[PDB]
Amino acid sequence: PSVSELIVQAASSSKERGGVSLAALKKALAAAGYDVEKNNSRIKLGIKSLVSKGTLVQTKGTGASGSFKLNKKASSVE
DNA sequence: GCGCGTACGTGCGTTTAAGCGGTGCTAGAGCTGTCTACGACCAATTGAGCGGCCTCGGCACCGGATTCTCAGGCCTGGCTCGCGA
Repeated sequence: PSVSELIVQAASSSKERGGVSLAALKKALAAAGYDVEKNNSRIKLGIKSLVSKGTLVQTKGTGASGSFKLNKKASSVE
């Protein structure tokens, strides 16, 4: 499972009203068997790529350190 | 600046021993007298140490290598990014 796929799965899995933060996504990936320490840069890059592609809409914070949600709209505007 | 989680504040019923009081004791602080050992004072003597002079080598310095560390470029290895089936 690619980093972005696990990120999307965890984000759709969590039911936070305000979104899933960097710490929350790290905890989810760590619970998913992912090394959150050795691959931190990759997690951040995947998050940024998902934000840029419009897959994840950032709700709080700026950059990688904020919180993000699934965009249920861009999934059908391909 | 943000997120987490755990460790500290707040309150309540239970227990526990501090504090007050009283009493009794007797150990030791405190004062007093005797006198004896001990240190101040003072003269005489001499040798210990202070001052100057001399030397010579421990060390400061410089030249010269030898090994160490910091830094960095290049290669190998795997994992990711991405597009289609």
